[PDB]
Amino acid sequence: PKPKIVLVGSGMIGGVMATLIVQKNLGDVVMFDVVKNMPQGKALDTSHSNVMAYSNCKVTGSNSYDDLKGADVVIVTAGFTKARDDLLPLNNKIMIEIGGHIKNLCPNAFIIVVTNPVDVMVQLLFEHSGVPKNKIIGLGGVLDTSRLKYYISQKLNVCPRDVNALIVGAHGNKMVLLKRYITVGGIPLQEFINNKKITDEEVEGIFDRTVNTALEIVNLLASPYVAPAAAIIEMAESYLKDIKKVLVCSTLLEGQYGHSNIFGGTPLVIGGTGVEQVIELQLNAEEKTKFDEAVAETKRMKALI
Amino acid sequence: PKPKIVLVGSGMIGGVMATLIVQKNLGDVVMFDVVKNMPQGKALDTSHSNVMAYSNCKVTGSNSYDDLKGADVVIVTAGFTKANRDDLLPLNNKIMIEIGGHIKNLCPNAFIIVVTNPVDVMVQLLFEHSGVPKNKIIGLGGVLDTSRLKYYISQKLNVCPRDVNALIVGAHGNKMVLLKRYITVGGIPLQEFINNKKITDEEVEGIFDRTVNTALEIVNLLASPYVAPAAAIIEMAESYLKDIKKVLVCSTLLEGQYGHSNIFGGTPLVIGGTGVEQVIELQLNAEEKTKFDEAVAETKRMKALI
Amino acid sequence: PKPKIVLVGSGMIGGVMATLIVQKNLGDVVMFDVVKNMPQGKALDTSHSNVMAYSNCKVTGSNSYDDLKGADVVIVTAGFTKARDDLLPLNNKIMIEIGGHIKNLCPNAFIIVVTNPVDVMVQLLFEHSGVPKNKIIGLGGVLDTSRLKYYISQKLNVCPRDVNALIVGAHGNKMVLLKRYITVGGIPLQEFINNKKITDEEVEGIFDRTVNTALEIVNLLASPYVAPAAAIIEMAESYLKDIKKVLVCSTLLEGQYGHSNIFGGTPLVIGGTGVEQVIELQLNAEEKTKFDEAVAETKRMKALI
Amino acid sequence: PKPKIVLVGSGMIGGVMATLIVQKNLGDVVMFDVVKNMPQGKALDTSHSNVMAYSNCKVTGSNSYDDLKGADVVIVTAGFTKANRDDLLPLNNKIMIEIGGHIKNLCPNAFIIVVTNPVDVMVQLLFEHSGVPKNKIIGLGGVLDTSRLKYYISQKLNVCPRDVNALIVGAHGNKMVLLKRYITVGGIPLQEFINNKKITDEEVEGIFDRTVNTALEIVNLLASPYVAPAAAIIEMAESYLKDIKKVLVCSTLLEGQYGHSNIFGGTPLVIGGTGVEQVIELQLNAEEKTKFDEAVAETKRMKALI
Repeated sequence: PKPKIVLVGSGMIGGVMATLIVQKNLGDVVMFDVVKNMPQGKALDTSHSNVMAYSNCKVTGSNSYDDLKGADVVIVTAGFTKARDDLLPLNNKIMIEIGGHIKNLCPNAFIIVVTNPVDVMVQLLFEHSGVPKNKIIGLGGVLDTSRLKYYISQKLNVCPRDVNALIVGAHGNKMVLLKRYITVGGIPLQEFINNKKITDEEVEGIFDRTVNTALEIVNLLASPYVAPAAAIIEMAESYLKDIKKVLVCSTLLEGQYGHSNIFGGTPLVIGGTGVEQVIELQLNAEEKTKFDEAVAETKRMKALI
Repeated sequence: PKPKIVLVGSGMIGGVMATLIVQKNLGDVVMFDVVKNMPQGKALDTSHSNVMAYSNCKVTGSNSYDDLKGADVVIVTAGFTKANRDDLLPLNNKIMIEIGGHIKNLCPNAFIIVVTNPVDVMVQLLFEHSGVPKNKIIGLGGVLDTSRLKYYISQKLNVCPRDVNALIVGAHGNKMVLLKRYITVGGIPLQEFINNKKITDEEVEGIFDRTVNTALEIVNLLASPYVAPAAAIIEMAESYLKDIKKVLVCSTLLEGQYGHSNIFGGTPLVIGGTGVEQVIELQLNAEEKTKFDEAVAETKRMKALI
Repeated sequence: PKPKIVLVGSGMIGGVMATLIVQKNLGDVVMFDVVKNMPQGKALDTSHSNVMAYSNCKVTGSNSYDDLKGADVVIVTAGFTKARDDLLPLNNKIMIEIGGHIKNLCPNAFIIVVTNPVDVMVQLLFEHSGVPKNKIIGLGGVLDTSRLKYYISQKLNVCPRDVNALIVGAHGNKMVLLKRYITVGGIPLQEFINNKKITDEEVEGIFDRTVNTALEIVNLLASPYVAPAAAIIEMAESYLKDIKKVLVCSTLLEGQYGHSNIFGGTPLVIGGTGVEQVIELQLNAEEKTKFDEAVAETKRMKALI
Repeated sequence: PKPKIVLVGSGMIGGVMATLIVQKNLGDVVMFDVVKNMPQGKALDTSHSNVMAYSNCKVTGSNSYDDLKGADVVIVTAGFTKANRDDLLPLNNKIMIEIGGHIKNLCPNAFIIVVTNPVDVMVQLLFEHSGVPKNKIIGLGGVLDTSRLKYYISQKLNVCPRDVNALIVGAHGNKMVLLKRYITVGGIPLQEFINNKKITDEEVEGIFDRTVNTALEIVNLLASPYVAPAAAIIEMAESYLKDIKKVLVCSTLLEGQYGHSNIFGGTPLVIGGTGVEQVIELQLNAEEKTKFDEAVAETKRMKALI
């Protein structure tokens, strides 16, 4: 009746994901983790917030992969984040495990992968779970551009959502920031540079800040989880309510940008049947070079698993 | 304590405005009209929906301009729409004189959104008679017109309507300037979708003509536009009341931009807590600038007849 | 993929329903009516508001019952209101027409009837459409109590939703106002009478005002449309999102209150499967007497079809 | 223009508060704490979610009480919770003295919500050291406790959680008074469901114990709860900021009600635009009044140890 959202991974990102799912009355939630009491503690705390939010979403915790049965959405945040390339064979097992279960219990689910490096991890779980091309994507562009959009909006004093920006190729240090594609209220950013309301140095500074936003926060003695979770929930909500939002995520490339069996970030339309369109940007030569470097680094790491 | 929103005019647009204000819990509403029972009936009906909406907005009706007192937002839909069409301008001019007098006396610090058509003339008349500052009065135009264009495009490309961005400037009405160069989908230039054969240039020009004529398409179907107009006003009004600083295309006073002065015209603005916080001049090429000159010129033709 | 809501009747109530559906992104909308072009105009207007609402709901007009095909929710407001007892055989024939199509095109939909007298009509459409008891209900209690709730909240200066009240029996002049069941923020109304924050005379004034609110508004304007539409959408949203709200609605009585083979207003739970509970209030003898008068008047009108 | 909400304490509860404030576009957020850099990191993370939430709240971190300046809402979660628990009361008292000192100089006009436990003591201490009016400072308690009771009842009866109404008064903590007589489901007295055998009194008392112990149940599986407390505080704060006049059970100054004076205790109140607009004295029976008196007595015990 009501959709079943399984969070495979109940860390700080899953915590905020469960909170936002209840806030929006989006579906019943299973908080899975391999740690033994944490998800049931979080699920109990979170269940109570149904009262304050006027919702009726069940939130239960679990340590059994069997609770994936009948999942409509699976969100995978589980995986190692230290004790750097060294983690890839480890996270490669976790994807083999999860994919095995996905294949048996919820072969028909919509999968969002978050585990980093996401463009590698989403492909491994693609192959081991056997779900179709248009039912599995990785978080990346929505998060990266949310930072880029926000930093520009603060310089120009406009509402953050009114800045549009495109970040493609791959999530991470090789992300492709497409300066040509930035608009403010639908207006090309270059018009604001011409108007001296923002300088090219400031734009390149903001690009560097964007690329390093995860590390900026970690140095402040915290970690990014609120913005990633809201980004994940935006993609999941576009699926569950058939909104067909144009969102940049990591999807299977079958020729686009000149690359053919790797995952990369590109604008997509997320609708009720899943990925409904893959939109190939008409990049010029400089950008295709930076895109090719982004894909190349995805294949560097993929050859090491 | 809670903001006071006065709808000067309680027709179908004002009705949906009050309904949406209750849904969004935006503030107390006075539904004004010169007709004797219509606003009081609508307000009673609408007040009850606070229960379903989990809100606490008071909604009362009035036939007295004295209820403008202490208004924080004033929305003016009052005016004649028929009894060849320029003939209405002296009539609606006199209505703006009256409303402006009361605004000046009762809520001189209000934020004014004018809707009465032709809006680019009407918003200036009420600007002049009410004496409110330049940055506290605007006219509906771009949000409504572009909402149609965005929607018609979004359905052709099977994407979410809000993901289409478009600017329509100059004036609300037949001379609206449709800036094909500025249309994006998911932040992507529309021309890439034409290049990809996802939509043709002929289809885009059909959509432009459909947009320019959308009010008449609906009137011919034996209905009239009010839902989309009301939603557009509440978006503009919500950006002011909650200080969102949205970039919205509206009719504002031009003091040089595009080469025009002492006239109102549609251009992107930032609506924040202090009113209009920026007036954004698009860098139009020569042909777009020519069509903009025609829209303003048509606003000045009509303004000379009041 | 996305739910299909067919508004059978595109008058002033259907107008606000389509608006609120787009506002809440609840589903695609068909505005049906027998007046010919008017619904296509209203839907066109309404469709554009998707942009302001950040939703994606298709909104089309229709003059063909064939668009009931695959409807997930059908909301019936259509029917004669002039040109009294004499309208009942006419509106019966309309329910026969609608029921015939519901039976052939969307037999598995959730039906909400509004056409008055609702407790008669929802029974007639129940029998001609053949839908289960629990997939069809009539508007009444949610709308009537909203008036009672609002007026109490304004005297006590509290948030209208924080007043709770039950109005049962039938929609219309014989509605049963259960003074014993009124709470404010969960507190019995009697405690506010004792505190002299409201008097029994004022409560009884509010009772008459509630009973006469439809006719009060008709005299200033027309029949009410904003609040009925928000009430129908509250009931319809409870179905579509499996919220399991306790709402007072007109349902088939199979013994409760001592009545059978008739529809009457009583608290029920609306969830993903439709009516999930019918809650029989433990009324005292005097309330049970006033309930009998409401159903009795429902059957007198039903004998005149 | 836009409200300024200062979170004095940026732990796990404040984290969800900043998240929920951006989700609801309620105002700009200052995440204060004495632990250093950590709040600026959390604020940076949280700021970005403005994009997904369609809102415009500034979210910054701070380690300086000078950022209380111009606060419209102050929410106090800071305080010692470890390193018997009577031993923490003079410590957490001196923190209230510090916060109160700054409140008096920088934001004497704010609406204060105190959470530091034991809340009914701390909210009184902060009341006296800041000098804010009685109706501009309250403590978290009832909204949170009843959320558990409501949720569990609704899960046995299979109804929407919000449709259960219940009052829990006296004090936040182990002496909380669970008023079974006041429990309704969709406005129907709970007893009707017991009579109908849809839930037994025996199951109800299990739910009562579970509610009293929910904090400890979660602490053993995890830590102190943070999602529901933050949603509860934000419900109270939104009711203030949007003038909803919701009836919420919170800790307020008692000036005679229930037979008690110069003490704070949990009771239903109305939170509106001016703060506390009503204090509702439940007409408790003798045994309920006995349990209420015990809650205040335990608050007075701990207050005598500062």
